[PDB]
Amino acid sequence: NQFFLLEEYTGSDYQYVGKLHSDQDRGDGSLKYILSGDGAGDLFIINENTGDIQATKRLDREEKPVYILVNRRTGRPVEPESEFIIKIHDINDNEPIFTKDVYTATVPEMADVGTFVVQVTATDADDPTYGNSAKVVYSILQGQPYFSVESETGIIKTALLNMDRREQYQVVIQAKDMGGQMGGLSGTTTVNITLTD
Amino acid sequence: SWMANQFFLLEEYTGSDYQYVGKLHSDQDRGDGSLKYILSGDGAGDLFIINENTGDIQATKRLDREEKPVYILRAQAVNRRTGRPVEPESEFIIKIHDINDNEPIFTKDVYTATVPEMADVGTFVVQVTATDADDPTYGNSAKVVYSILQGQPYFSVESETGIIKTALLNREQYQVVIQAKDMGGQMGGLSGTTTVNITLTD
Ligand SMILES: [Ca+2]
Ligand SMILES: [Ca+2]
Ligand SMILES: [Ca+2]
Ligand SMILES: [Ca+2]
Ligand SMILES: [Ca+2]
Ligand SMILES: [Ca+2]
Repeated sequence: NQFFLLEEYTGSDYQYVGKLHSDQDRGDGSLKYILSGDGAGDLFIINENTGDIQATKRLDREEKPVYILVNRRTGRPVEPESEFIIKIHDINDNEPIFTKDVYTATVPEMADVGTFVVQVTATDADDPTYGNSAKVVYSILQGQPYFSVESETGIIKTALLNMDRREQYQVVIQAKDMGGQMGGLSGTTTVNITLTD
Repeated sequence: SWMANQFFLLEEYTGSDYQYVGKLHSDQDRGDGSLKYILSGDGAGDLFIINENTGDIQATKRLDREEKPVYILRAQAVNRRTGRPVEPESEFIIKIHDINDNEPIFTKDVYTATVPEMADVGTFVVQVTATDADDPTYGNSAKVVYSILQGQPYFSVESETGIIKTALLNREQYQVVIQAKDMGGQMGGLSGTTTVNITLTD
């Protein structure tokens, strides 16, 4: 089977992970299931009779993504040393974060349109491999008209022909989750551009 | 016996691929081809597609939890050769996982309210309320945070309850706009506003 479990559970009762149902299981009370791992007794808790496993705390995926997982009368082991995947599933709950709070850049005065100024980057602590939670899109908030930024790549280019020293510009770039669709989390950075003479 | 796997998918999937939902499976299966899995119920056959050989369920459409949060389907497992069940036909649930795609909406659009003129600081005026269609079970996509956008020095709002209070110690009408926003303490998310009129008694 597969044992996922949604992160950041906000409620007050235990979280059902799933049950270990052996093909060796007879049907009656012939067997009992045993815990195997770190947290397996307080964090994860097992129903001895059935193999039902439940979690006991609210879990943050970003803090730990993955977890490592006999007869009632005799105790004779009919199963091998167990190990399953308890991978905490992902929700979008981390803001995109730029790699630098202030990017300092310069661009030649007599510059053609599309002239590279500086490239900005935002990491995203969420799962880039499930949903759009970490698909970040870059947009310009201040400095607009004079400069452009590539939605996907975060490359800032000059977007104006007639540009001579106003020597200085302050550009604000937004990064946003969910391929930029409304509802996504966002971060900003400021870019100080001086025109080189 | 049916293996008690879970069945889910994210809402509002923006990819031309079909989403994997889960695997129906039983003890009696032998990785053999001897079993035929059958899927019936609301959606089966067009909304939800099953591999009869492995028991893999896929979803075809982009779904919306706020429209419909859980689906009840029926699972069967029959012998190919004999045509007989190896498992009893059972209902099972497909859960639709949430994305933050609903704004907090205030109960009223205009909250007309009143409070005495000579009132002390922190005198309760009115409690505004916003609700959020998203899922309160996981994260903050549906936990709203109240904040004041207009009505400064004059008035205050309680962050988690939406109670408006007098913020002064010393005009008759006051236009106060309260904002509600999910994903508190985080930039982004979704927000809603409301106008609250305050007239002082004289
Ligand atoms: Ca988290
Ligand atoms: Ca994110
Ligand atoms: Ca996360
Ligand atoms: Ca929705
Ligand atoms: Ca939603
Ligand atoms: Ca929401």
